[PDB]
Amino acid sequence: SRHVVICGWSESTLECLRELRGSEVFVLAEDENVRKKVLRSGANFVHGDPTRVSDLEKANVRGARAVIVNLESDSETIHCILGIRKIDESVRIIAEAERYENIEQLRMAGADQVISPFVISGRLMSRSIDDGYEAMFVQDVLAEESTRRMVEVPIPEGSKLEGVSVLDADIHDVTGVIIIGVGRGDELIIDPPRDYSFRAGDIILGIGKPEEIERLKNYISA
Amino acid sequence: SRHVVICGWSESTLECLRELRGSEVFVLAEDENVRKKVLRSGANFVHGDPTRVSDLEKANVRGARAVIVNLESDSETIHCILGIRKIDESVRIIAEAERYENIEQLRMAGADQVISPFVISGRLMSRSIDDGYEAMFVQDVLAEESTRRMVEVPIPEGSKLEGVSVLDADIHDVTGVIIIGVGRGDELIIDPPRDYSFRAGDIILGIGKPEEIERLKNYISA
Amino acid sequence: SRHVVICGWSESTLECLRELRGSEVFVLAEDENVRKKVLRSGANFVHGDPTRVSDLEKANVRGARAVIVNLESDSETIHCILGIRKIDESVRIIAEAERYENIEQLRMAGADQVISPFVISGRLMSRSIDDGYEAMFVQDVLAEESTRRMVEVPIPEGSKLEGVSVLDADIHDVTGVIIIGVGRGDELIIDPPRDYSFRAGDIILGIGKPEEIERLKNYISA
Amino acid sequence: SRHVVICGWSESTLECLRELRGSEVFVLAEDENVRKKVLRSGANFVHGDPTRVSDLEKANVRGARAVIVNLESDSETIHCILGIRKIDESVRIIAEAERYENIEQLRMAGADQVISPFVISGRLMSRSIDDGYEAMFVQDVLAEESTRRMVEVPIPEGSKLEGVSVLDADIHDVTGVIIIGVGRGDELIIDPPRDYSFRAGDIILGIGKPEEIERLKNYISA
Amino acid sequence: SRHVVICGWSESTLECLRELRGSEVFVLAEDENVRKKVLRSGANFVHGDPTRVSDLEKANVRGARAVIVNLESDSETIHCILGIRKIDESVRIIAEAERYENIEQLRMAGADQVISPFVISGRLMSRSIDDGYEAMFVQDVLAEESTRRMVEVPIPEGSKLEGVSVLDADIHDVTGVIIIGVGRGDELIIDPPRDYSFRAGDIILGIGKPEEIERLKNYISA
Amino acid sequence: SRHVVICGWSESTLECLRELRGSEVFVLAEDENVRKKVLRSGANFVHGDPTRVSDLEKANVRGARAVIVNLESDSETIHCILGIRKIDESVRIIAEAERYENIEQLRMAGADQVISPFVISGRLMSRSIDDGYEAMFVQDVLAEESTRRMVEVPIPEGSKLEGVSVLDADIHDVTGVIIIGVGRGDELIIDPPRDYSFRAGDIILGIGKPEEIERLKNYISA
Amino acid sequence: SRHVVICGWSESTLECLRELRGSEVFVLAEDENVRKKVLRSGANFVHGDPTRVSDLEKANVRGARAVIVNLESDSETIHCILGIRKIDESVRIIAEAERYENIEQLRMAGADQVISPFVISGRLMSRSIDDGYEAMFVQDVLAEESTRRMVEVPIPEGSKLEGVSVLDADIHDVTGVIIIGVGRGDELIIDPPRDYSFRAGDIILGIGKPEEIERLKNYISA
Amino acid sequence: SRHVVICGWSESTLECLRELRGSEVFVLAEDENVRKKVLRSGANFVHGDPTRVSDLEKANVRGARAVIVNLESDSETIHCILGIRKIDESVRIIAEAERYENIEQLRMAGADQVISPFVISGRLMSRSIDDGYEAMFVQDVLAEESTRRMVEVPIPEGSKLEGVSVLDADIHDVTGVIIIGVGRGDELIIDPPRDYSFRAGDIILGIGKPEEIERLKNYISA
Repeated sequence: SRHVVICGWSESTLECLRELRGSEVFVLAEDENVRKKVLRSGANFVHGDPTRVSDLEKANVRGARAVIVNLESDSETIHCILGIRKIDESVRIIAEAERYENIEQLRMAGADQVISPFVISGRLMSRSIDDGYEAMFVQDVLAEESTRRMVEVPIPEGSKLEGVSVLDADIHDVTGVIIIGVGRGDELIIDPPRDYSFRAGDIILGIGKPEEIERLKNYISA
Repeated sequence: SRHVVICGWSESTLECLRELRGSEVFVLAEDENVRKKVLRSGANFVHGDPTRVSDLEKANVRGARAVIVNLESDSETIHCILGIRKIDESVRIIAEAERYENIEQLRMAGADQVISPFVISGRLMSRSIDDGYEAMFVQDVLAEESTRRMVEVPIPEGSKLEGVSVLDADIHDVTGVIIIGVGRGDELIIDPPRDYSFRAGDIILGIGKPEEIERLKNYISA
Repeated sequence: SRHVVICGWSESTLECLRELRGSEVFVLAEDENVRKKVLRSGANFVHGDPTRVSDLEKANVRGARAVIVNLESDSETIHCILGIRKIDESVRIIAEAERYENIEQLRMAGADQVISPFVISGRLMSRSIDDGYEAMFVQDVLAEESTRRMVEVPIPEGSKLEGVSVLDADIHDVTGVIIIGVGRGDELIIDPPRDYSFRAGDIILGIGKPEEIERLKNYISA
Repeated sequence: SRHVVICGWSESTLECLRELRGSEVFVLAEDENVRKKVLRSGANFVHGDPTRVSDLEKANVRGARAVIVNLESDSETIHCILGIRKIDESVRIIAEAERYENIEQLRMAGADQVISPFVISGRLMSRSIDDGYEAMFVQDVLAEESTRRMVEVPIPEGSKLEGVSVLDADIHDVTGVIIIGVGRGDELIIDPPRDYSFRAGDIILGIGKPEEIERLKNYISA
Repeated sequence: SRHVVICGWSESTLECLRELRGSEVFVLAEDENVRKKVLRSGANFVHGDPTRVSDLEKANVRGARAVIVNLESDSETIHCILGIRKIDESVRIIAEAERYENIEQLRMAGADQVISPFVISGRLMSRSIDDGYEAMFVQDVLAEESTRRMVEVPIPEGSKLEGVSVLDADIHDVTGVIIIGVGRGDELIIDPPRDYSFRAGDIILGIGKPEEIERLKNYISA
Repeated sequence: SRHVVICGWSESTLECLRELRGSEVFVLAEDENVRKKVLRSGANFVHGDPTRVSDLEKANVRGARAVIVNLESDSETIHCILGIRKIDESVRIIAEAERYENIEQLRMAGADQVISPFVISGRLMSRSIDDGYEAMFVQDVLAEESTRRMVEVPIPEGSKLEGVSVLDADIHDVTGVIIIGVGRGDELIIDPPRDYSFRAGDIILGIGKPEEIERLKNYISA
Repeated sequence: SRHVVICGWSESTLECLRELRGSEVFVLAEDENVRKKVLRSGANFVHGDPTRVSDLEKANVRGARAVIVNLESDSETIHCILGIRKIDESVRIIAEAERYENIEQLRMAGADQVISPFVISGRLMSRSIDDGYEAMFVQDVLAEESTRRMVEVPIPEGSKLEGVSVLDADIHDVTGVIIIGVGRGDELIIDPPRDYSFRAGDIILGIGKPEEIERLKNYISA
Repeated sequence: SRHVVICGWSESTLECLRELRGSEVFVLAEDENVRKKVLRSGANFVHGDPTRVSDLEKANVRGARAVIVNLESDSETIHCILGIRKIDESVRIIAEAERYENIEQLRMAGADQVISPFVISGRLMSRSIDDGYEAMFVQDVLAEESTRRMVEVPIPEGSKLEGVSVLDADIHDVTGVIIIGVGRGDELIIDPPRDYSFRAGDIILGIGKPEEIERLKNYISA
């Protein structure tokens, strides 16, 4: 079915729910004081040790749409992932890493996608000591979306750009949206060549103003 | 004004310490156990309460190059920042936010740069449930830097691009680097207008491969 | 629109509850142990995080008669105040400060009235090493009310003192009550000049025996 | 010998020390963690149990100028006082109470002055739900001294007012200071009658501005 | 009525219940984990702070047959007693002291009877280092009653010994029971003179075998 | 064999230390914080686990004069005793019991003398609900020694009572001291038979006033 | 009379529960958190103190089939065993020891079978520094049973091997199973002499593949 | 270089050290409290986080003879192992597992030998509910060695049994030792066939008495 399991619970998992559908969601956590918070956010709760194979099963890891792992240490996170893989070799796994050196480990454990927020943060700290416009960008487009947002956008099964090359698409100058890359199953091509051409299903990874995104959305189908 | 003060301690601030000279660095924290780790990474350690004005003072917040604030809760981060502002009204302050709602408040308290690692981490989760091209872009360029990298590159007091427009300079088509924004004295102009004109001192924010970046360094110099 | 919200729970807020109706009081606190204490004091209890905006919203901060903030540290107190302001710019906020240096900060955050019991206590301690008449005054009119009280008394919509000079009114002679100040429109003129003229809505701040206070209430009326 | 012993440690006693000498003060507390705080404030530390009679002896309670008692509970405070009286029946004891019901008890145990910060606080909170002119006066006279200040001023061995009645002295009109009482050896007479005549070593308790207070001192001189 | 209140809870209060009637008994304690234990032992439980006057009232201290105090520190025990006295000047109070130096304190607080088990123990330890028959006696007559017990026995309103002197009673040699003392309201006379004479109501404090106690019981009435 | 080992620490063992030379004394305990108190009372402190044979060994349990065992639970007391018996089969062991049911077990583990302070304390409570003559006897002679006292008095290698019977010696009627028992080599004969005959070395256990005891010392000597 | 009692809860006792019926198992533990873990393993839960005799009584220790004792320290384990013996002299006790030195002590207390997993583990660790065939044998027949198992197999009331010599029986040749020992009446003869004769009720202790074990069961029968 | 690193500390690793040298052993643990224990056992202590790659480096994992991993959770153990393999891909790693499901996982992470004390334990508990001959054998051969012992014995560079079949060697009848397998470089052949012929450096795994073992060594010599 369409359900999602979340292991552990923190401010990032709380944020993750703002964007998700509560019925859909099962939070698996060791500590009970988390139950009220999880329920208030409109998700289901499961009391269990998320490093225990039988408890991961209990929380419906098997048919799940995706599993999100964020435990209190990299040690527990890895271990959770090892567990999940024993239950389902092919379920999509998203996992938060703490220490840079364990990004690798989570990936050889089974994480399909890793996130290192404490490493991004730690580096934006050092680059920003004198000014750091990089930090401004991250904060104002990834975090707050105060003027511009980054977006994944599908070329529909309609047309307009079907078969058309990026050079002939001239998206930046037609839309106002910068293209960062094109996603086609399992690989993101960043800065795609003039000659690379589009098909229905491809995801465009862009940056633009809300009105610019509306132009882009319009100019891809019909 | 060459020393940097860090308030509190975590993997963020550890990563922070990695890429800047730990000899200019003073870490101020309540917890004794943190001392060992801090000295081990080549910084000095001041034992004190970062919410206490007299403790901020004694840790040389005064004419410091920058103060990095990352405490165990937003409450204490905010308080700490208010404390630093009574000591020095103009010192550069960088600060980590946990909760979205408290970004605004760190800013109002007097933070020059806010970082939101959990807000970012949480968006990337819910965005990554099926695809997560956005997430792999962020992982691979802001965290791991496996192929491409994000750079703030200064236009040197030297020559080539002074006066020349973003349209005329054609930076991407010349150099390979996708240009995301130009930064000038506190502001970042993202996707600048064609007729924008480069001045010396400007910071170019862009994404490229290390040798694409190299070509950009040259192109832009005297 | 007359319910009161109290954030946090201490002997202070217990005492505050003596003089309040109790059914119309809502105490918001993180710690579940507070529930029985609150219910025994005859007030209502909301379990939530008073630093979290949405929890403040749910405790009915908006358009409450007043909010009393007394958290476990000044950091949390300040933070809670910032939260309340976000929900309601105008609601009356009364707040307890621990450290002298945070008195100003609570005000900047938005507190309409700050109270510094430990600063008061500490000054009385140093001043009382040898004799401390000052201490026993405070103790016996602000705390125990053993013989005298301090009161705020409004000049009724009625008359008698309308237009009348403070010299001409002879309030201390007629009434026994030492006038300390007159308050109007949130300015407290302490020890007003002889020529200061009374009007309706003015609040007399005085010290008196309970009989002297009856007396002040008849003198001021009709 | 005029050294001062303080039992326990808190923002209260921190503020106390502000006005005291420091090289003359001995803080007695059970917690080793308090030591750094007490030294950083210019006082001497004694590691002991302030409820233990022999530890109290070790802290030189015997000949002391005064002992200030402020422990973590009324229980402990009461106990510590009982301890002191067993060692010295006539040493000056100043002690902070938390709960109201225990004021009498600190007294019975032997406290010469009791102080109720939380009771004062809770009072001012509930009285401030609308206007708070009272609270305003307290903050700005006992705590902040932003405008006026309280004062004890002895009637010197000397002259001017010896045998002069309060009516004749006319202190408010000469000085601008509001008399609130006369301390007459353990006695505080509040709002003294007009035919009360000042004698040797009476202590006047007043409220006034810095220059009003300076004027009082001259007017009462030799 | 006939109810008894117990403050605090320990192995000695558990033992005390072996001999008491459960309905009769109210245990007042701060900590909930004690509730199941108290209920299992057949007593009633009250959740409350036994140093709080209002909670002592809540637990029915007022009309109680007796109140037994055994808190975790002498500080809390004394304080409890001070509280109880404010509620009922004449209720019988039995209290456990920890430190020898506080035996006095509990008594001037209001305890009608004090028990110092840690002092008795500590001394029997030192006296028993080489042999200590004293310890054997305490342990085998006060604790285990393995062969002999110590007993309080009332001379009934019957007769036999009514008016008779202890010399003429020859109790030791008639009964086998050693007399340690005679209790008559408020005072125990130890080693009563040959001439002292008996009346109905007097309690005999003895030591004997079960059969010896039976002879004594017999030989006092009818 | 002149040193004494104490296992664990409490007010019991503090009282114990009071009346014997702290220079012969080694205290063994898990808790670091206990060190300060122990040195302060003139004993040495060994930091170790009293349930661990190698730790008992290293604390000189071997040929010690006696070992006093008072640990935080009966479980550990019992274990500790078993541990000491593997090291020395015949060293004198004195031990504190908390629970009645565990007296038997400390004994079976190998304790020469058991002490039950809570069992005793608990009996005295329920016995003291109305009268408590028993309790005041125990308080006043085993704890406080306000008038009478309990004494173990040795019959010296000297003279007077050798061979003489308890009937002939008439100790009480001669001396004032109530005689409770005679102790001979591991046993205590309480209320000995008339024809019992005193031998040198016997210990008389009795209750008297200090000068009644003095008369007994003389009467019994050479 | 076939219920089993388990004192304490650990991965050990979880594992033990695999091979037991579960409905007939009662786990006694102090910590309420254990309840959910037990109920998930399909066993019943009693909340009590397994060191307290009356709690053991209430968990039905008396006449249970066996009691398994696995507490958090050897002290508690020993103590619990002593408790059980007091209730039932004959019930089978199986116990887990942590420290080598306590193996003997658990037996003295009354354990019918002791198990030392950490002693076993520690020996295998030191012995395995270089190659450890011994380790992989243990791992693969005592733990994982990946290829072979160890079994106890009874000589049926039937016959075939009745009276037959172990040399004459050729068990290893016929059956594939290495015989290690024969047990009768709680003596285990390991590696019996050639001339040792089998009888009914004897238990063969062997190592074999599951097919070799089927084989042993037919050979031994009929 | 043949120093041994141990990660973590417990009764396991204490027993390990029993048979190891000690001046060659380095224990790596996070807890400062472990230091005293590790020194009192003749080993060296390193204060570090055994899950931190750089701390592992600091402990000289690089060239080590072997590393023993035994942390407080399987999570940590797995993580520590992943750490070691990143530093050294071929160093001998021996690791203790708690839960069964994690045996494979320690292996996948890189453990050369895994040990399951709790799984072994739980097995022997449930199999011992009636007879426990199995458990008896384990205790008295792997732990206590009260009677027999296990052994690995290499077939020396020398002679006697080179190319000799197990049938011809007839080891049980010559020696009295039960052969259980032959180790042949990473291979453990259990119950080897009769026409298996011993070659160079094979390791025989057997059970026997001290003198049976001594006989095996002679019989297999040069």
